Amino acid sequence: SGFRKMAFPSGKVEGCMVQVTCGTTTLNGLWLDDVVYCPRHVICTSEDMLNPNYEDLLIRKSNHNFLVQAGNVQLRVIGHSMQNCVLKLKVDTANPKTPKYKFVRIQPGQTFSVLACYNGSPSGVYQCAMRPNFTIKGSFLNGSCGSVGFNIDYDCVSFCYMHHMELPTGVHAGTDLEGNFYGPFVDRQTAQAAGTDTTITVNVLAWLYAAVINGDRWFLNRFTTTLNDFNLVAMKYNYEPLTQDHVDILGPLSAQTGIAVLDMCASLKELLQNGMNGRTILGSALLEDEFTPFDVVRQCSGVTFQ
Amino acid sequence: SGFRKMAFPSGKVEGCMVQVTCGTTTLNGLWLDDVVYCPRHVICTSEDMLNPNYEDLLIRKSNHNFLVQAGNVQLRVIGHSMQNCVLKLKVDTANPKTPKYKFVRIQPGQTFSVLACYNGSPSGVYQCAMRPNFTIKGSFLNGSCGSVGFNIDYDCVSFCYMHHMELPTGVHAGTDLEGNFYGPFVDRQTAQAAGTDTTITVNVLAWLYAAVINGDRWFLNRFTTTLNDFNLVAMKYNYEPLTQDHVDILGPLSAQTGIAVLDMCASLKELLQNGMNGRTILGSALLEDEFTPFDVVRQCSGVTFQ
Ligand SMILES: *[C@](O)(C(N)=O)[C@H](C[C@@H]1CCNC1=O)NC(=O)[C@@H]1[C@@H]2[C@H](CN1C(=O)[C@@H](NC(=O)NC(C)(C)C)C(C)(C)C)C2(C)C
Ligand SMILES: *[C@](O)(C(N)=O)[C@H](C[C@@H]1CCNC1=O)NC(=O)[C@@H]1[C@@H]2[C@H](CN1C(=O)[C@@H](NC(=O)NC(C)(C)C)C(C)(C)C)C2(C)C
Ligand SMILES: [Cl-]
Repeated sequence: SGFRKMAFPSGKVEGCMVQVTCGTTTLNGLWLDDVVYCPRHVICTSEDMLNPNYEDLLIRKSNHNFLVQAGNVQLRVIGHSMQNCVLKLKVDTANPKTPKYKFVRIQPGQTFSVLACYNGSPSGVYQCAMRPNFTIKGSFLNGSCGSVGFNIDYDCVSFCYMHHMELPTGVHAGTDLEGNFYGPFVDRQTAQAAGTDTTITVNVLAWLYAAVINGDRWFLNRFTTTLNDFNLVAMKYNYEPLTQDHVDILGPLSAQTGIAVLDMCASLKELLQNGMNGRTILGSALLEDEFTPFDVVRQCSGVTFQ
Repeated sequence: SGFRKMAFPSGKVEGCMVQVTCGTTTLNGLWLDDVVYCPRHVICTSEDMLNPNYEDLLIRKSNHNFLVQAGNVQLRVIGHSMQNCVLKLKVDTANPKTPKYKFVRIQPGQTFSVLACYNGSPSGVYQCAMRPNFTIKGSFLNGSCGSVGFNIDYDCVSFCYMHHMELPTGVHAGTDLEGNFYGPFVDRQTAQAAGTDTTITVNVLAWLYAAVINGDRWFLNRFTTTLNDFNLVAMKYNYEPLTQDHVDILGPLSAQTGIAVLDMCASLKELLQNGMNGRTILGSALLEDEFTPFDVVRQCSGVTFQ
């Protein structure tokens, strides 16, 4: 028993982290086979960042201008190209610790593990969700750029996120590993609005199932609701619409607990309308929306990797 | 900016996890040099667990009775001994991935990372605190026994916790790596009372400093208090006494923010007496006590390892 925010084991990603320096800018790179991937603003001075011409800047750079370090060892750069917002540095050494890997573009509402790094050295690991407005609520200081987000499916690392920038109120934005931003952001230090964030309804329901599995049952009411009536109430509280796809995805937790999804929806409607009256669910005074149905099953069934 | 519950990177511990089986009981072991450490109840059937005679049970066991697997590879056991509540299995192969390591006995109020494992395979990593009543609030299913808790100081893994058992309400108890239980527990399936838990005052103050560093300043009041007057108020709310040692340990956060510890104590006294009035601190509706002053500094200064 017990329910914790749990990250994937980071060992397979730790072996891929390097330091990339170009003049006075140092940040992190991801070393897979004979390529290092890093944010392209490594080639910027502080002033460049206000309105960078990345092509004019990369044009003046030679391979030797990129100092890449894996622990002590300097890796020699033998080629460089820009793909959208990421630099690819070809190196003369293939990483011997390259795991099986994929580049994936994750969907809003899905979770991943972040391995926070400084100067190419891992600092810590934590789980976060891609918010409906394509930001994440991370922990990132100066030096963390190039830190990556990932999921593990048995032996395969799916890299989904590379860190680029911070937005108002300690929210974070970055790219997939093809250098395409999540959301309407550009890698320039100029005013840009994030859309308003919403609550990930399917994830709150997954977490209420986790609560029941753990014996926290006080919020279960005797009622049911229709999908349409549930969605009308939750829209008022800035919850995303629940879809039949979501109902189908909650199927395993529904079957394990014997609680129909629409019955759990009636219990959530009452929490939204009446609040929690000073009670906690799984130790929390607020409704949690950063556990997916698959995260709840994985954690409540003991799914392992490697 | 941003503040997350962050675990240590787990790579150095992942390389040490093995599976240990003796008849029908399988759980996890820690493989360091040519020794595997695991909970001694691996030698128990379900019935044995009600009142085990570990010596009578281990007496009937030969080296071959222990099946140890590191991934696919079977490791041959060449010796076995019991030290308090842990079995030490001598194996004919020293682990090539053994990191620099220490066995430490952590103090109540200190945090560590748990690498949750099933069948010798890592499942996930999360941070937790040794509670004042010598339990932890973990996430552990059947099969998780032998999972370890650790801290990393640059290159050195300090192993502090090995998982043995679950207590009423999904709280967890285990041993140091010399097999001595934290708290008044024995490895028997019979009634045992945990002492009442308390709130780790020094950790709540550390977290209020993290909030200020992140710009969440609404709870700062214009007052100060004495250590004695603070302790009289907090004792009512089941907070542990704050000591001068604690005041000294909060020194770095106090100096960084320019807020005297006793001024922050006056702000905590007002939160305890009046509550939060529906406001959040760092996204939480409750006061958090599982970040140490060192965890706040580490996370807010970007301390790395390896
Ligand atoms: C990254 O470059 C690194 N070296 O770590 C850094 C990471 C930042 C620093 C603070 N926390 C982080 O996550 N990224 C940047 O400095 C990027 C970089 C330049 C500005 N920038 C920002 O993150 C800024 N944000 C920003 O301007 N936000 C807007 C106004 C667009 C909403 C700032 C102010 C430094 C946090 C570029 C190329 C985007
Ligand atoms: C561990 O053996 C494993 N194989 O994973 C297992 C871990 C447990 C199972 C559920 N969650 C966990 O953390 N440990 C045990 O089964 C230990 C073992 C036998 C009983 N036991 C327990 O944890 C029990 N707890 C218990 O009896 N609690 C008291 C009454 C002492 C407060 C139980 C009921 C199975 C959870 C021994 C030797 C202690
Ligand atoms: Cl909360």
